[PDB]
Amino acid sequence: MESLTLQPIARVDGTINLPGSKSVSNRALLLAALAHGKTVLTNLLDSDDVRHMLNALTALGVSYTLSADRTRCEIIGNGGPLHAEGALELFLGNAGTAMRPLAAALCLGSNDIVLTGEPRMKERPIGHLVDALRLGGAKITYLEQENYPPLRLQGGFTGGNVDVDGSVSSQFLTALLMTAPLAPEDTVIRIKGDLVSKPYIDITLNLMKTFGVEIENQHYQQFVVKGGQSYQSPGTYLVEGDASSASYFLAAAAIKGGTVKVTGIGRNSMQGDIRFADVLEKMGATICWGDDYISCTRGELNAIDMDMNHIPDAAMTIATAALFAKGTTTLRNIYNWRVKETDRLFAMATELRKVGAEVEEGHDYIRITPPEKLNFAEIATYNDHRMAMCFSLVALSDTPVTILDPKCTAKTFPDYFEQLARISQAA
Ligand SMILES: C[C@@](O[C@@H]1CC(C(=O)O)=C[C@@H](OP(=O)(O)O)[C@H]1O)(C(=O)O)P(=O)(O)O
Repeated sequence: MESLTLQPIARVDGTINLPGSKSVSNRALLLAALAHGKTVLTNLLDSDDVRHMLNALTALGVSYTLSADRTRCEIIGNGGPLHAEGALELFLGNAGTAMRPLAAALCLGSNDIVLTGEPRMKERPIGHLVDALRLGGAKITYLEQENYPPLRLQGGFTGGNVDVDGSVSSQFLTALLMTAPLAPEDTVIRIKGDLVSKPYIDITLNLMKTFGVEIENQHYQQFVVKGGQSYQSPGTYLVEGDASSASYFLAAAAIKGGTVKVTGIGRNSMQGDIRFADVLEKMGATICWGDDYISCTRGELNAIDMDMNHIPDAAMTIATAALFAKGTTTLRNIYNWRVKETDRLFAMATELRKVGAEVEEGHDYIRITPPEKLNFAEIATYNDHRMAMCFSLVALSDTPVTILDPKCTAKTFPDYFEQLARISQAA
């Protein structure tokens, strides 16, 4: 069991050029692969999740080249649905943005492909997506547990009236939206009830439009898609910096700055996590917005009680930042924290208590009362990149913290600790 011990950080200040957005990167790679023409992506993220997508595209026959730092990618579009037979197995690690979108996209036409991944991926739900794809004609078989990967996809999605449950993951609707335009028949996607993580749907629609496709969004309750479309290369495309990755550094300044500026995202960003900055501001930090940067300057830090459904991932950063706030913080409407890399409500509560906090683990919320002073703990990270990055903030105090399996940050941010060190100052 590898580990990293962070010594106390007296102050943070500086500028971080953000790694590319994982959400945008994997969507752009899949659309570029399906599109006609050559797409040149820049500021692409090099992380495990993107590498698994690139490996899947390679296995499917897509041609592409990567620059030395793997942030520039020239993709030769396939000019239509991707194909493979012989129950070709695509190993997708822990990448939800590869598993959910490919589960739908590979249902176009005929195919015989198996999607699988790390053990935890076999415990992340996908039944709502499979249910929807089958209504549209796809043949899908669960090879292990019903409602979870691995899946054997044998094609057949032609379109039509499709209902989809949007209460557990926005990724199921995202997958359907990207796939439907290429189906031969028109599709009407009806959302059964609630829709969580709504901002991610906006990311998907923004990407689809860049690649030449638009659909009719009826107040997010129903989406009308015309079939027989084709994605088209947008030429050169700049991937936004990752707003979720940015949360750690902006939070660090709110706790111990100084001023930390993150570049690559700004007021015009399509990512919902830029709204994390609004939460820091509500807590007492100062935020500055630019066209290509967001910065945070230390002010004060007061507890908040907020519904965080719109920023589920960045919300985790508020849970550890809460250790430094005055009062009890409550984060609500975050049930799906339980069905991701790990059950994050259980993990976050468990690890927060280890450093001294009093924590109520609610079914779909978490209440955190900070201790007068933090204590040392060896933090378990549950194979979850965000647990490692969130708990790195514990070192913005008088106590060191040891993070187990620090390399798990590579899912989305291989250079995380070097970047945190870059803004860490002794004086
Ligand atoms: C969980 C994850 O990030 C997810 C990425 C994502 C997207 O569409 O890009 C939407 C959200 O899932 P949901 O709330 O709609 O289910 C994020 O939490 C991560 O980075 O941990 P993953 O990409 O593994 O699903």
